[PDB]
Amino acid sequence: DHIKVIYFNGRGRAESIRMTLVAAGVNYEDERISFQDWPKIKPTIPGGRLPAVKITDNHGHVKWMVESLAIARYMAKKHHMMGGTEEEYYNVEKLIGQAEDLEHEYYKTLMKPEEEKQKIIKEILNGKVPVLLDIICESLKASTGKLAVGDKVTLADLVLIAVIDHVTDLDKEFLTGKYPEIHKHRENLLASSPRLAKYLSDRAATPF
Amino acid sequence: DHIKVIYFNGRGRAESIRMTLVAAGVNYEDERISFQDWPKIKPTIPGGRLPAVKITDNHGHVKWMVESLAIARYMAKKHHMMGGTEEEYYNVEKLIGQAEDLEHEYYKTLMKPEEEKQKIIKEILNGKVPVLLDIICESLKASTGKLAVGDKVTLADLVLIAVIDHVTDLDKEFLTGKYPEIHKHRENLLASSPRLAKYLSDRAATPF
Ligand SMILES: CCCCCCSC[C@H](NC(=O)CC[C@H]([NH3+])C(=O)O)C(=O)NCC(=O)O
Ligand SMILES: CCCCCCSC[C@H](NC(=O)CC[C@H]([NH3+])C(=O)O)C(=O)NCC(=O)O
Repeated sequence: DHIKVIYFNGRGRAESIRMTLVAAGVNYEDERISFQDWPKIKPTIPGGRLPAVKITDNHGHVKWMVESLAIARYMAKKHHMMGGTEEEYYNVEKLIGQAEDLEHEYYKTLMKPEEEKQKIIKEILNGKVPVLLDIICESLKASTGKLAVGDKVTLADLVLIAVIDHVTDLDKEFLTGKYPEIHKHRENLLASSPRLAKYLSDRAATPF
Repeated sequence: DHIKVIYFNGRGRAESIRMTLVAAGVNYEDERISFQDWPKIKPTIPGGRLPAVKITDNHGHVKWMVESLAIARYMAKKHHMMGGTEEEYYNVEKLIGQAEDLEHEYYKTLMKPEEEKQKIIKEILNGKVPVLLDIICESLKASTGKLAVGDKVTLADLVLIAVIDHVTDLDKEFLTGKYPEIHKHRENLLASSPRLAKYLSDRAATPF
């Protein structure tokens, strides 16, 4: 199958999908649409938003997929990255929920002029961000393995590292000297997944 | 097992859990904490946030669960409300993702000075809200059955109707004469689920 992931030139909502396929060892075309080209591409995209995933089989079937974490969950499930048990499934989802909460704190700072971007950054870093990071640390501590849930890679591992990257975007040193579970998680995840480690080495700094 | 759902006196994040259990025919204790009582209750809750679900079996085991849609997804999966195939699973998740987007637009109106609140409402109802409602309508249109995904109730059905209630909280007539798929969905859902229809009739009015 040809898998084409369509997004803007950034991590954003597409990163969960990219990382899932990378971790699973699945090849895909990573298509990045410039903001200038978006107006003409927009009508060709079912639903008119990105991420969109276009899957073509070798018998001409074209499957369109939207909603990033729905796609990632689908792909993760196909490749046994959503839990081995109902209990592991819950814990995978618990961490995705906690990480998405954090992602939505980070979203408040976006599309805002420098001025109030900084006021909002200070607000969330003094409030909900540390609250959510501790909660994430508690989830990680409760794992029976090296990773988020057990010893094998799940979607929770991937969702977590992408949102931490957004947190460090707001403040490079926010986790420095703190949240030992989150640091230890990223190192165990990179150790367990040479594919992901190489992927992360090869991208390709983006502002979002 | 005894299931106690702990939340504030409101729909909010607990409603997905309540509806899941109600739809599945699972009995639970619905515990509502006053805002005044919260400071003494808070330290007794693992992670110090609501909703939290405390489960006690007949052999003294206490299982604590946090993160509402992780909990809902867990219960939904136990009771075959997350799709019967990988494709249905994707579609369930696609609708949850779209409905949660809408919910987060609604969240921007909260904890805001009373007008303030009104300018945000006007921003989102002229912006992202109709965008997402249409996207949700396209998802509903693509179902093979009378409900969100097929013919039997899934978590997507329940997540959708809760978020629509938040939209009508902002503006009661926003879907009047519009979004035929959403109205038809609620109608088919209550017909398919007398338990849920009963539950929504007996539910006391709540501001959030
Ligand atoms: C770090 C940045 C992340 C902010 C989220 C925006 S992704 C860009 C946007 N798409 C969405 O908001 C889709 C959100 C959806 N919940 C998903 O994850 O797929 C879009 O196509 N917008 C262009 C358009 O609407 O025309
Ligand atoms: C309709 C708006 C309500 C939706 C968000 C508020 S739920 C109340 C809040 N908890 C959360 O934000 C949990 C969010 C988490 N993502 C979940 O879904 O469980 C809390 O316990 N806060 C009390 C505290 O932190 O002390």
